[PDB]
Formats: sequence, structure tokens, C-alpha cells
Amino acid sequence: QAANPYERGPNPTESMLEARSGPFSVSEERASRFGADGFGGGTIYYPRENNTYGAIAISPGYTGTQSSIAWLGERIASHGFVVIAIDTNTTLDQPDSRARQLNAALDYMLTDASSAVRNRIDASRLAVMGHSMGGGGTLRLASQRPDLKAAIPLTPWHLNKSWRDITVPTLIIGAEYDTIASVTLHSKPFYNSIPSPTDKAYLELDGASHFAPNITNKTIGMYSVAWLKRFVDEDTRYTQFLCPGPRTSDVEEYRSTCPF
Ligand SMILES: [Ca+2]
Repeated sequence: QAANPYERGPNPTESMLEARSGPFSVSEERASRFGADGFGGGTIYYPRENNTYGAIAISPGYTGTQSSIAWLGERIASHGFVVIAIDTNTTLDQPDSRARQLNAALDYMLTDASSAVRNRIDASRLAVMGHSMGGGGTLRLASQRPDLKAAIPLTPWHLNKSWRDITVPTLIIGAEYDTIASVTLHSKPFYNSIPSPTDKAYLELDGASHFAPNITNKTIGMYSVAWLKRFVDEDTRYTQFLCPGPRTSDVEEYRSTCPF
């Protein structure tokens, strides 16, 4: 019974979560393609403030690179996270290969990055996120690693529909007008398959394309950070944004196991 030891930054408001950056100024360190084993390298974003934070790996999708998710990895790092936006070994890698590479990237932050990075990581509080096939990779890694603290598949694609063994808090963000990873064949079937008691939520962005995750988006930003705050940091000051959650508005649909 004490102040949460993982709490970082001020008491949140909607406007703070919708803004382009959080309260921590951030610096970058390259994970070189010439120095990364098991994935294609990346950019680590980390808070300049010397404290420990949660560590998060983020995969792009098919034909995508670290630059299509960089805004999100930066935005999230600036709320007090060490985040790596990766490149994949090839841009054509499939979901389950991306799951292995999200796994290699966490190992990287933890063992291979510079002292400044490693010193800011609480190695026991990790999370993954992914766009489309990166999103399928996130589900797979979440399924193989019950020890992760959260998983956030964004407009996810995967041929396997059944994610029955996931026990890691998972927010699946869907895009209502996605023409590539339709919520009806991908996001909803994945979400529908995760059984109680796993915490989870499904948010479907109103009016949004498959590519909404590759452009600065306050709804993806606010809800991704609330989710990582609530589950990587156990930070209950963020539950108020997720429960009861968005009226369905910027949001086509919201389902959740609130209050978690
Ligand atoms: Ca609508």
C-alpha cells in the first residue's frame, strides 16, 4: 500500500493525451541494421529524465518501415516510455516472423542498447504494438509471452483468427473504413476470440482508413498511452479514460472488460 512506484508524469487530462507530445522530452538512439540480431534495426525513443520506465516494441506492417510508426513511438516515449520503432528484416515479412522480431527488439533494448537506454528500462514491464501484419505479430507474441504487460494491435492482419490463449491486456484498434485489414475479417474475429478473464478492449476509429495508424492521430495516441499507462505502469489514474471509455463521436465502437 503506497504511491504506485511506476507512476510517471502529472495527473492526466484528455487534452494532455490528445496533444502532440507528453510531458517528457525525448532523445533517440539508433538500433543499427548492422548491429541488430533478429530484426532489421530501428529507432529507440527514450525520456531524457533518468528514471526507469516500461519498454515497448512497435512493428510496422507489410512493405512498411520504422518511419511509418515513428510518430507513435515518439509520442508514447514522451509520456514516459522507452520505445523502439523497428524495421523488419525484410519489408515482406509475415505476422509470425514479425512476432519473432518484436521479441528480438525487446531483447535488444534490454541487452544490446547503450547504457543510457538500458538504464531507463524496468526490464520486467514490457509491451508490444504493431500495425497490420505488425499487429498480427503483436497478437502472436502476446500469445507466446504471457509475461508481457500489454499488447496493442493496430488495424491488425493475420490469417489465424483464434487467439484463445492470450492472457495479456490487449487493446485492438480497428479502422471503420479499412480496406486492407477489414475489422470484419481481422480485428473483430481476433478480439471475439480472446476469452474471460483476459482484459481487453476493442476500439474502432470512426471514418478511418487502414493507414490511420501511420499518421499522427490523437485517438490512437490518447488510447494507446492510456492503455500502456494503465497496464505497463499499473497507473490507475488512466482508467478514467478507458472506463466507461469513449461514447460511440470519434469512435465507431468500443467494447471492453472495464473496469479491469
Ligand atoms: Ca461511423
